[PDB]
Amino acid sequence: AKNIKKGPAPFYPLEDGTAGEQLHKAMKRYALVPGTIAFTDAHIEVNITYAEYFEMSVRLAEAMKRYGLNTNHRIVVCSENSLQFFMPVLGALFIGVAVAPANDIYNERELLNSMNISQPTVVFVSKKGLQKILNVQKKLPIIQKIIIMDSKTDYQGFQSMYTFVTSHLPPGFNEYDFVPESFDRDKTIALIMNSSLPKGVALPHRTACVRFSHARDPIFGNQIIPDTAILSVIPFHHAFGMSTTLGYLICGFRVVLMYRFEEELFLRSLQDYKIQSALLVPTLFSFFAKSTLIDKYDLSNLHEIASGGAPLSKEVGEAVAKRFHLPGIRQGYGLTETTSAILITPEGDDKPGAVGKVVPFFEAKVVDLDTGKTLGVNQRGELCVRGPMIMSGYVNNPEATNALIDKDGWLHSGDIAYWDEDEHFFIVDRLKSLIKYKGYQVAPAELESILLQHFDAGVAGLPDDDAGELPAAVVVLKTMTEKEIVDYVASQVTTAKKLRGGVVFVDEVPKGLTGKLDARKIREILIKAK
Ligand SMILES: Nc1ncnc2c1ncn2[C@@H]1O[C@H](COS(=O)(=O)NC(=O)c2csc(-c3nc4ccc(O)cc4s3)n2)[C@@H](O)[C@H]1O
Repeated sequence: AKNIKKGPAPFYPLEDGTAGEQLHKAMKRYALVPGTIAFTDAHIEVNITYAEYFEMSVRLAEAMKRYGLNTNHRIVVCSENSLQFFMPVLGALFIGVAVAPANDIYNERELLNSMNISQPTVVFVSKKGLQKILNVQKKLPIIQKIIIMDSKTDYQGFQSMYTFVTSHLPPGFNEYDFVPESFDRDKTIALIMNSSLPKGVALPHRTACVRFSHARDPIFGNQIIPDTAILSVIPFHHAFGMSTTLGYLICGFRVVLMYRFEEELFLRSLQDYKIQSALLVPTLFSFFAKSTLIDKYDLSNLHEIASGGAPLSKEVGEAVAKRFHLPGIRQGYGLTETTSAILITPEGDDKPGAVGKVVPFFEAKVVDLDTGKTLGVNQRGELCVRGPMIMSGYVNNPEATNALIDKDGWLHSGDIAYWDEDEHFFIVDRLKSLIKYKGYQVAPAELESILLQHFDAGVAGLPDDDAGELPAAVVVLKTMTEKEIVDYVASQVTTAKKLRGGVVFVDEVPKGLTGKLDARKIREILIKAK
């Protein structure tokens, strides 16, 4: 148990009450300070204050309570990042209604699969997504009501959130006398998120409360300080975006949002909102690996860039940190099933390449794939974590649940990792993404992070008769041909991790979610081509 990595005591303590109660308390305090901005749409340059956000969320909460939504119900929220997004989230948390964010770029099949699991009584949806909701709806009689989020009037026959609250809110309603519901926070679901074919990740209120400790933690999150502005290009429906933003709201920060990344706007927004901290995913670290515009703008307020969701190249990360004049890139490692990051780069405890250290209340260990024994320092194995932020289980799928989490409460991440003498953790890859040329493992990240100098590519395992797999790549180019690339690699690495059967040229590398690589799509581009 010298081989169990334990998070320290928190620097900001766990708070009583439901996630809702805590979000209510914080945002009521912030609402009472004039001019405090909750969100900012960088695109249309519009702000919404904590006072506004608070009142509308509360109205929405009460409106829902009167409509009959109780702890036994579920709503989905289906939208791109927007000013309205968190209104029905907050409303639903205040009164103990589970929120099921659904990915706003699902096709209809993916969308139907999700909602078929979350079984929502009410659907909050953006104009951009209404149509897809309408198509899948016939196969989901559970849905009783559709409500448009980003319109003020009724829209195509459906009530807006504003016409909806109108319908049920008394005229004698005072928001500041509203009291959030109280209930058991271990037993009551705050969130149902997707991970993916798809599963519903159920997250008790308690996991969010724990998140709010981390979020407010000055060492593992951000210290509450007035006039803090953050720029986030993370999808609010993903655990990354949902858990950071809710954290930022508990912290009274200004969340500057964007529903789509664009290099110029991003950069100008950092400058003009005096952004102290920006959230990215590694996929975007290319745009600053090319740079050019970044030195125009004034980024002298930026203290921090945080990445998560996918492996960040060590060189790329070091490289991009320099260009923003930052000591390093802050990192967070998490799973939808752990609610948020459980490995985080602690302030003033860096290490290039590491994803950080065990968060407060948590424990981590690396285990042997064959016997499950706990491994020691620098020993690669499967990353396991346990703590009060781990989901209560998959929705209506107890088999997958027991498959993921054991008696001792250890979650098996499917990631290969190790920790060093300083208790820093390093992610190697998904166990599934590793390639075995003889009996010898090859990690994709290792071959990708030697290609990036010669634009962008994705290494995968080209199956075989008698080797099992052969390291292969899928690449995005002014000119250099296959044999010239294979031979280039063969001059760079050792015997067994050569591209012994690689290279296929493509438009763009099949990336997904929060800038992660599709092992599948790449491993079929290659199989199709041979
Ligand atoms: N930092 C990382 N480095 C390398 N790989 C990473 C990674 N994070 C996720 N991954 C990969 O994503 C998989 C899970 O994807 S997932 O299930 O969609 N969920 C996630 O990726 C996920 C859920 S919560 C979360 C984060 N929360 C944060 C809070 C603050 C902060 O500063 C940084 C972060 S990242 N990420 C993991 O198994 C792993 O393979």
